[PDB]
Amino acid sequence: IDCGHVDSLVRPCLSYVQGGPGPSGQCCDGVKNLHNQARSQSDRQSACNCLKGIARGIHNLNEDNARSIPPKCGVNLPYTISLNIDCSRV
Ligand SMILES: CCCCCCCCCCCCCC(=O)OC[C@@H](O)COP(=O)(O)OCC[N+](C)(C)C
Ligand SMILES: CCCCCCCCCCCCCC(=O)OC[C@@H](O)COP(=O)(O)OCC[N+](C)(C)C
Repeated sequence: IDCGHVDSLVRPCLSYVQGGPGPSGQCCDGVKNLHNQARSQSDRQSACNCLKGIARGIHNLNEDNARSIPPKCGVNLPYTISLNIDCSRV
């Protein structure tokens, strides 16, 4: 999957991952859309690598807030996410 596209889907989550109120509906929709598009193993792994690279470039990233996005947005994942998630097993 294209990192530019991934970036566009989650861009609305920025304010929240930086400590602001949220997650907004636009953030959740982007995440749901990404979840709906990254289906094959390659795409999940690709999307994972992308998000980890994007997250590492955010100043004052709040990992606690970023981690709670899936559960707060209603997207159930069989695991917890973090900056050190192994993308080869997602
Ligand atoms: C399905 C699982 C979902 C996982 C949740 C993902 C959480 C992370 C989402 C973050 C999205 C926001 C990223 C972004 O779009 O960047 C916004 C930028 O303004 C951040 O700054 P940079 O890209 O580093 O730009 C450089 C800024 N400078 C020039 C001031 C240093
Ligand atoms: C929090 C700090 C920021 C770092 C950002 C890293 C987060 C990376 C998140 C990657 C998410 C991968 C994309 C995705 O949406 O996939 C979700 C799946 O892994 C979960 O769906 P399931 O079908 O339950 O997957 C289980 C495997 N199956 C398909 C064989 C059943």
